[PDB]
Amino acid sequence: GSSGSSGPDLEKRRIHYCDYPGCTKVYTKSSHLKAHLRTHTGEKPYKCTWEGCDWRFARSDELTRHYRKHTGAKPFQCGVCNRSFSRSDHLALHMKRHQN
Ligand SMILES: [Zn+2]
Ligand SMILES: [Zn+2]
Ligand SMILES: [Zn+2]
Repeated sequence: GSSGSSGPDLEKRRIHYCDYPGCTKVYTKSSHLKAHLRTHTGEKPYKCTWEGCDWRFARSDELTRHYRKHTGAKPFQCGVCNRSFSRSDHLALHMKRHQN
């Protein structure tokens, strides 16, 4: 068992469903789908070294810009301490510290 041999296949025109979790994209083509999957398969070495943030990017520039959001404005800011937070729940629960 050393030799080998492979080959494609064909069948009626059916609806193909992306074998990816969450994804809701479909296509009635085997060629178009493969091209789409390319998006799911890749690599994201660049990681946001921010507190709380656990996202990642592929392009260096992409990240840089994203980071700006942290080094700028925040969708969550306290009143008393006037601090900034990434998550909402944290802010709500945080208040406790202020009050009794
Ligand atoms: Zn997909
Ligand atoms: Zn981030
Ligand atoms: Zn506060």
